[PDB]
Amino acid sequence: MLNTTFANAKFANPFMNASGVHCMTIEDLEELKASQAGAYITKSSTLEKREGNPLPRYVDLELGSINSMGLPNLGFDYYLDYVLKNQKENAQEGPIFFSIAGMSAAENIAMLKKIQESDFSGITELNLSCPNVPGEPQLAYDFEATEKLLKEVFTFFTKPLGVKLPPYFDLVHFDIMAEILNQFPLTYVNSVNSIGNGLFIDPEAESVVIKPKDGFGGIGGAYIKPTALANVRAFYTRLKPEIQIIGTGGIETGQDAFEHLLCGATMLQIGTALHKEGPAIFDRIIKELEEIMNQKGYQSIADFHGKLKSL
Amino acid sequence: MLNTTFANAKFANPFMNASGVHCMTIEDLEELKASQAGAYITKSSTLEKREGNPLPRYVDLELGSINSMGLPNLGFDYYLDYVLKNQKENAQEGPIFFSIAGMSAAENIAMLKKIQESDFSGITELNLSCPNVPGEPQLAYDFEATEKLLKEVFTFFTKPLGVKLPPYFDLVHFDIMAEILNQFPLTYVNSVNSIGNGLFIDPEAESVVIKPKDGFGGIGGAYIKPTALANVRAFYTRLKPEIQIIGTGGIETGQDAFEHLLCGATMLQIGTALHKEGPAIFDRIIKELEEIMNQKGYQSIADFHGKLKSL
Ligand SMILES: Cc1cc2nc3c(=O)[nH]c(=O)nc-3n(C[C@H](O)[C@H](O)[C@H](O)COP(=O)(O)O)c2cc1C
Ligand SMILES: Cc1cc2nc3c(=O)[nH]c(=O)nc-3n(C[C@H](O)[C@H](O)[C@H](O)COP(=O)(O)O)c2cc1C
Ligand SMILES: [Mg+2]
Ligand SMILES: [Mg+2]
Repeated sequence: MLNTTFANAKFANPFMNASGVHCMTIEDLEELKASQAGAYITKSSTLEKREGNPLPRYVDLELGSINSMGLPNLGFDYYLDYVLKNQKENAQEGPIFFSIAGMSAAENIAMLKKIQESDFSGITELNLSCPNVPGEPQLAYDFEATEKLLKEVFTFFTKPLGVKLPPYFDLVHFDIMAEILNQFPLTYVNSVNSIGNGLFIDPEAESVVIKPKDGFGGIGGAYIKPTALANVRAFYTRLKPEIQIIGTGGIETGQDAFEHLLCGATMLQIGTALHKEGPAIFDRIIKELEEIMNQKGYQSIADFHGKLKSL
Repeated sequence: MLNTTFANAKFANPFMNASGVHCMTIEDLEELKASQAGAYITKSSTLEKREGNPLPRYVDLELGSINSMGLPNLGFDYYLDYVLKNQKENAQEGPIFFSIAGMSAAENIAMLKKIQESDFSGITELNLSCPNVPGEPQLAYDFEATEKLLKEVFTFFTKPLGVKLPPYFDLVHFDIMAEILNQFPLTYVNSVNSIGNGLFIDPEAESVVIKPKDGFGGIGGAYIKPTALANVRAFYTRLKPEIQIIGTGGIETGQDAFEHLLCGATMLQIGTALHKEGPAIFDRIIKELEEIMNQKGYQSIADFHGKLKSL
């Protein structure tokens, strides 16, 4: 009942891991492939392998999580080699997603050029919102810089491309971003990356709980669902139909998934909840969403996709 | 134990209501005066009385609240007359706070001029984050416009003035705002107003829960504490000491209060929790904070104010 069409491709269900979670190594990726996830995405990569920030850099919270990973990854070549080898096997229903988060525009352009030149037939996700890179301002909050980068990207990148965006909190910003994005042959927008630079404190120790950036880190989980849903919905009503949406943020139960789909998301990514539960979460959440649909008499996501009602 | 000095004034404790909550009418204000709150602030006013947005416009949530009130208020003159009359009575320890949220710069300047010319001896709070006039942004998200307005304000306003700010999520933005604010003789910064334009959905009815703006509203409560604490802390380490901070966001327990104070807040405002519990919350939270201090052997807020530790 969850069969989904996205980026002109067929997926068994809309669920995927969120980049950054359970996708660092080939072993992680293989575990996602073996799981019930409809699709999966690689850890955002940089040209060079990165160790990331000092530990502790991730902490589970009652209402979600806080992290300042620092883009730890095994390097662009590592992930490209994996997806290219995996592609030849045809042992998977649906293309693999490849995330890139260059440390500079030049780095992103370089990686996109390599992807374009390679035989990669999957989907690419350009991360314009990493809030845990020491000394690096979320690009998607700089509308001028974002438009400039995308214009250069589309002068040569012809393969499926989506952008991972930070959350917006003002309607005028959604209007501005939508206007910018609508001029490009983008495949999708993925809302949202973590609510940036939040803080969690241990009152007993009177200290922060993560080492990097004096304790400031990206917030995920239940804390951000209202923001995530709003971003998915705001873009759904502003983006041209050619640009689909991936909903990310606060997805833990079938109900959370249902809500994102009602807003207009086509694919759904799970970060914090997957980090805590492991790949078994996909089978659980799929069944929860199916139960919700059965109760409502729905046999397809199309029966409610984007049908959120206003009062 | 909780005696606090702020804006060169003495307060019995740091707790106050957050503007917008329990401060619409004279009766509301009198109830806050009768409560254990160390100080209180009036509902953000506009030159003319406003009915606000259509109902439902406020909804209690498990993790906080969502609202799109629409600035309902009894008008500038109503609040000015109240504060001017109570001022003469000298029946209160600590000045009253007066919030203004004009829908245009011209409106804010007009109200500030009236306050300046009046005999008002209290503290004024300029709201630069009420998600007010469509085609906006929240003024404080427009750094250029914010600096321009403040420059004009300080060419004539000599009375105590603080600014109510929206939450920021990127360190560069804190740097930019701090640079702007540090050039003025501002009394304080109040972080934060609601996380803007969030969405809450009733999965059963497949609809939003508030009538205005297709269900989009400001998020408050537990959802926003990480963001609130981060904003208080980020400004505490960037603002010149002359500009103090009022911490607002997710304060429900003595522990939440303790955390805000550890970050650097001097005064504390309660919104959502006060909306749900009523003025009795002040006595409860004061006792909770005092218990925390007693356990740690602290007899003054100075024993831990702004002492949040990094790892
Ligand atoms: C440990 C961790 C690492 C992350 N690293 C990335 C990353 O490399 N690339 C990216 O686009 N998002 C990254 N994110 C953000 C997630 O993809 C997701 O947008 C966020 O966690 C919001 O979803 P959630 O509420 O399900 O956690 C990371 C999140 C976590 C918790
Ligand atoms: C019903 C309601 C009305 C509000 N109206 C105002 C307002 O007029 N002026 C203002 O500065 N903030 C207003 N706010 C925001 C609060 O002052 C406060 O910044 C926010 O609720 C975050 O605090 P909390 O987590 O304790 O709710 C309002 C909040 C609520 C819940
Ligand atoms: Mg599988
Ligand atoms: Mg009193």
